[PDB]
Amino acid sequence: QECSLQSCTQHQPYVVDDPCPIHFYSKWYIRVGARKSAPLIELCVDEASPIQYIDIGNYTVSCLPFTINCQEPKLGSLVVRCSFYEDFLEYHDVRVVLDFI
Amino acid sequence: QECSLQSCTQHQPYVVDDPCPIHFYSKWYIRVGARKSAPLIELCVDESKSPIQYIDIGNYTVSCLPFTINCQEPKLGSLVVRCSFYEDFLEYHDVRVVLDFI
Ligand code: NA
Repeated sequence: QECSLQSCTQHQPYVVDDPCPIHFYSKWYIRVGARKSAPLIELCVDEASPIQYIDIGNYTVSCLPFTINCQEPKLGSLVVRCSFYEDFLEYHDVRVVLDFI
Repeated sequence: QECSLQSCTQHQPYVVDDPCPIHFYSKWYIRVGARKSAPLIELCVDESKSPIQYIDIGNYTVSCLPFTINCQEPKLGSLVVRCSFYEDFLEYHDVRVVLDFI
């Protein structure tokens, strides 16, 4: 149950500081409604993992590095999943929250 | 200790776990728009005349003893607790409280 508080300028691009340990693999998600029993929507799916989610709005500026238009997401919470192994069977989640300058 | 992630059932009262260290005094605030340069609105202070005044239409603050909220993110801004060792709150650190919903 870790939290990552970061600061950026509202409505401007912000390269999100990845709070996963170094050399961990990370996947970025929206947790719908910030409800833990709700779906985790994966962001920045290149193709195909199985479902690609595209955003109507401008939340995502870039997927490399993961860069957002500095704002709190309304659909749910911004969560990063950290895993040492590529299969992601053992992992930990960190929620990312913004203070605005 | 800058962020405190907590879990509750949405739209039901939640006694907020105070994340200040033990023996510290705590005051609860909304930071308007979560903007560091914006006003801090103190909760559980309800004493008057002023051109801008803040009301709680949805009973976001359920109780001030213990500090208990309607389990929700306040739209006006972020929930912040100011922790101070001294009663004068001259030396302090703020902790933002964030909710995951059950
Ligand atoms: Na929320």
